[PDB]
Amino acid sequence: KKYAKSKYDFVARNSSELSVMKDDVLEILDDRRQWWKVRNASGDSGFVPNNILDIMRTPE
Amino acid sequence: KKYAKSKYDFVARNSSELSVMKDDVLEILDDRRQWWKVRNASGDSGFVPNNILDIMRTPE
Repeated sequence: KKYAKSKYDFVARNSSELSVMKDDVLEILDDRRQWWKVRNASGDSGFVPNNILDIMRTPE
Repeated sequence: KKYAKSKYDFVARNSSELSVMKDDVLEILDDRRQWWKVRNASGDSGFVPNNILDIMRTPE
């Protein structure tokens, strides 16, 4: 299993965020995958893997 | 304001995840989220920003 040690304190915001403490020892789930906090058209925010998307841009 | 389109679908297993449909346009909260799914020494599970998380590893 994976293990990371919190360097600082982290106050969760939403029920999907885990509030940790400095020196807290966490277990990395989902093979260290990387997620992003997103907001859908509906409004509800959430967590989605960054793996699944392609960025968008508008040349002004 | 950041935006990205979902290349694929993503079914959220639990409740701490955001389900997304193919070709779904999502807004990017912060741009460098890069969140991991971690687990508490209490059993709790959620999302935490990796920049404050130090990977534990065997010495050398």
